[PDB]
Amino acid sequence: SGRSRLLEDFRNQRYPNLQLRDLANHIVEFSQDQHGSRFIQQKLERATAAEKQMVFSEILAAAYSLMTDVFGNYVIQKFFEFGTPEQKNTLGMQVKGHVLQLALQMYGCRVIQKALESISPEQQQEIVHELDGHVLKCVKDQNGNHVVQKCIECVDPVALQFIINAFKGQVYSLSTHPYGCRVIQRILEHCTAEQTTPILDELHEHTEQLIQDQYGNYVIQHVLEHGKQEDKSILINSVRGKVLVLSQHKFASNVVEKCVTHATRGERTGLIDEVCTFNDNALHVMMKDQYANYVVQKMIDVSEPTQLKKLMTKIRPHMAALRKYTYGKHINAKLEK
RNA sequence: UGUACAUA
Repeated sequence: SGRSRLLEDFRNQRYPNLQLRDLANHIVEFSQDQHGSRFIQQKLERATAAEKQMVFSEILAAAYSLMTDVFGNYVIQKFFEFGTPEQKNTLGMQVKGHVLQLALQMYGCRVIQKALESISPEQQQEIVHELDGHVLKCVKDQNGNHVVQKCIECVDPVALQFIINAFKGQVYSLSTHPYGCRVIQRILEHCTAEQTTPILDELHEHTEQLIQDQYGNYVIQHVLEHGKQEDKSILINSVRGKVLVLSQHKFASNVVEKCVTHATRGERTGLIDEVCTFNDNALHVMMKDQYANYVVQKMIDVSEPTQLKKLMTKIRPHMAALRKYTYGKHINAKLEK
């Protein structure tokens, strides 16, 4: 069966001045339609509390089905953003008992995220309690991980301890997971020092593997860009002596750049001198490499003058030849700009 | 000249 006459006429531009009240008895049908849903979304704000209640009445009967609908989920979200406190509370009761199922659903997870941004701390903690015992399942889920991230962003850290507890012994597995690595970073941004300490401790049991992992390299870079000095120095200690090799790696080259950027003055001198203070060809190998040439350029940018002079002494003899090299030519281009 | 992060 197909679209009602009213919906089809609306879609064919037959009612260019249509209003919400004209949709009586067809609100759910419009909400399940791409264009009908956009119409409701656009009209809900600027509408009168009386208009919203007729809309709210019809969706409420079908609230759960709309939360998981490709087009209806936006209408539910619109009531979390523009509804009265009572409407928001009534929607919370429709979510109650279904948080996990919605969090794992590709459209339901959008409703849960919007709710978390839109409701009181008390109402947030009702939602979070339903994820206790299902943390790892949600974190490793393509929809659920976004709900867990949003909880960490928006909810009092005290109520998040169950996530920290569930992550014990799982930090390497999650930091190397396409979805888990996102949640680890949210934890490092938003959780308390007592919560991040066991995460960081466990992280540091796996530094060398994480640095060269497809997803773990982002977690390591996060700590270098945002973490405490003590943790940055631990990380830098897994890179010293390894600059040449790691700079040639697609993933780890980015870690090397963050090490030289966020190091202390002395650590940065140590890492840069490793590849230019000895009489070896490390810097030349790096300049010609598809990834390490970016590391050389970063070292040029962050080097204090003493180290810049040392780099330039290694570079200058190769300048004329570098212009023909696929990646090396970018060193010459930088220095000739 | 270089890697993740989702709806019409």
